[PDB]
Amino acid sequence: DTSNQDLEEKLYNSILTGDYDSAVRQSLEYESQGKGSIIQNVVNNLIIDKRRNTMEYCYKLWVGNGQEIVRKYFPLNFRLIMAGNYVKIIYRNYNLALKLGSTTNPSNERIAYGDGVDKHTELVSWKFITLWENNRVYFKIHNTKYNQYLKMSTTTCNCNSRDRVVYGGNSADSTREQWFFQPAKYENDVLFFIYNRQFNDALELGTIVNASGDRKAVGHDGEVAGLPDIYSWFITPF
Repeated sequence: DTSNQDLEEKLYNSILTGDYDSAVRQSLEYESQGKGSIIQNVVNNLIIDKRRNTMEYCYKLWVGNGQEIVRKYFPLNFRLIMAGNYVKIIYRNYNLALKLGSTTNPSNERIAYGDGVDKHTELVSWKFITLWENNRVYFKIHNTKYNQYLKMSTTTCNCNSRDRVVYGGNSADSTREQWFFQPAKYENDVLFFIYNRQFNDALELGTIVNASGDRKAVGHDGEVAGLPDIYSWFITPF
């Protein structure tokens, strides 16, 4: 009886309010009834609205018998993220792939960069590991070559004068070693803003550091969601 439009509204509301168990139940029911278009429409609208809760919805489907729904109705990159596939993480603005540098500091940590050239070797391979906590999905961003996790400094102050350099470290148990994503649609692509769980700073590429055109990776100070052309990332298969 209830129209597909009204069910879309109910589903969107569930997701926005963080009632993921209702969202998953609804989604399974709609797909079983051949009304999967409801899910497609909600995913489209969530992304147009740049809702971070899209990630949670995807995750909860992924672990809640909804893997086929994820495959069918979300862009490919969502499955790459939830399935833990090897990926490249490429900055939209400069088209540079994320890597870690070759030297370690006394804390045994590497500095993160966008590579000026490389889009192919193991140097730019990553995978994501999910963590569900506080009714939210977070990501540990794991570097294949060096077996380290993307992070911000775990020794710096929790204050406005913090170190904003992005590093790689051996573990990912701290909120500073964890990240959350916000999707956005720009031109034909679904891209992601990637934010540090503890600091809320968006992952950004700053100034050029060498002749090959590498750029430093840093945490941005301020809102970025209006500018996916400047501050978002592509996630593509490695």
